[PDB]
Parts: sequence; C-alpha cells; structure tokens
Amino acid sequence: LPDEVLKAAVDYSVQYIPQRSLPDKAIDLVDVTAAHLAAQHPVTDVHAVEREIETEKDKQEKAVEAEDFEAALNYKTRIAELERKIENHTEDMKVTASVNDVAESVERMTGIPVSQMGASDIERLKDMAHRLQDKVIGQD
Amino acid sequence: LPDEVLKAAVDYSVQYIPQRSLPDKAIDLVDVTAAHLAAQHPVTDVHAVEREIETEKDKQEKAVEAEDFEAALNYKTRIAELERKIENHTEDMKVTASVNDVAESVERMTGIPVSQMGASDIERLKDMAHRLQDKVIGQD
Repeated sequence: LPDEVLKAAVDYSVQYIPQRSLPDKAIDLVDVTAAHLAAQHPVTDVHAVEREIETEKDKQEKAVEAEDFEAALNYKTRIAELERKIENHTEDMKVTASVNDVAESVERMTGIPVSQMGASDIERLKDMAHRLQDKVIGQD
Repeated sequence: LPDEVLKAAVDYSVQYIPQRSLPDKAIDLVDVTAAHLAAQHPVTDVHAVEREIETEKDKQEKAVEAEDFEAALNYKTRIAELERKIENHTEDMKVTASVNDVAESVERMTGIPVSQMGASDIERLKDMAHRLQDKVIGQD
C-alpha cells in the first residue's frame, strides 16, 4: 500500500474509533481493508491448470519409465508452458489502494456512511453543530 | 557335431579303450574333444566392451537423473551399438568337428600316435603282425 492510503487509515481510525488504542486499531483497519480488497476472488482459474500439470507430470513419469525420451521431452516442454502460464495468471493481481475503499471498510465497521470523507477535525467540529441541529428542531 | 564325427569317436573308443564300458567312454571322448576344441580362446576381446557398456550405462543413468533426454537417447543408441557388436563377436565361433581332432584327443589320452587312423579291424588285426614283427627280430 502507498503511504497516502496508510496516513488516511490512521486519520480515519483516530477520529472514528477513539475507544481503542492507536497502534493496534491502525493495523487492524489495514488488515481488514486488505482482506476485503481480496474481493473474494476464486483460484480455480489457476487451480484447474495445476491439476493439468499434475496429470501431464504423471504421464511424463510413465514415459520416463519406458525410456521414451522424445515423449518425456515433449511433456517437460508442456510442463514449462503451463507453468509460466500459471505464473502469468498469478501476477494478474489488482493493485488498487484507495482511501475510498478504506472508507467503505470503515462504514462496514460502524454502519455510518460518512459525507465529506477526509474532512478536517476543524470542519467536523463545526459541522456537527448542524448535524445535530438539523436532526432536532430548535432549542439551539 | 555332425554324425560322422560321432560315429568316428565311437569307432575309436571301442577299439582303443576296451577297459571301459561303451556308453560312458563314448561320451567322455566327445566331452574332452569339445573342451580341447575350445582351443583355449580368451574372452577379453568381448569383455573389454562389456566394461565399456557398463560405463556408458552408468553415464546414461546419470543423465537420466538430470532429465537430459537427448544425452540419454544418445547413450541408449551407443548401448545398442556396442550390444550388437558383442553379438557379432559372440557368433564368431569356429565350427570344425573333424575326425582328425578326435584323433589327436585320443593320442593325448593314450600317448600313442596312430598311423592309418580309421583303419578297419580287418586291417589292424593283420597289420599288428608286422607291427610286432618289425619291432622284434625273427622268431615268427
């Protein structure tokens, strides 16, 4: 994660979760952020070809038993093929650390949608005047 | 051995070794005949290449361990090469059954050179008259 996301997580956890110490909460927010950013992606799209590599490896061993070197060489070439394909899929990871994603993580934490996310405490300590004022009637 | 050599061996053992039964002596004469006809030939002329095949086989196993199939294939080809060479040498056996060779086997058995080998008993029973007559003087 780039530093901007990190400082944003700190600034949010400090102002929204005062009931916990800083060092642990800042870490836990990041941790759950990453877990969610896994986006519940599957692994079958590589797992199937892992099975394929296993089968090809077994046939390669069988051919080696019969000392048929051309077939074993072909099998090894196919093994390399599938291997670096899987390598290509593995690096198909999304790298998107956004302050916004941390924000929805917070919202799931506390159930509170935040308008004007990232606003200064200076902003918030004055805006809450209306926040309560506009959910009540008078009695200013 | 062709039948002629066999009957010749029988005819010689019957007339020159009466102090033994027929069936065993006829066999033993043939046996010693063959052993001598081995002519004390060596086996190094194939044994060396047997060692060579052993060394090439070890290198072939080593290359198979490293899964270098071209080298193992070359090694197997060389193994076949040396193998059928050794096959060619193995069939380089002399096939010469001669009544004469049986005769020298007899001579080694009893120390008696035989003039007129294969002569009939009819010949021999009359020729021995001179055989003794000419080694003695008169007294016919």
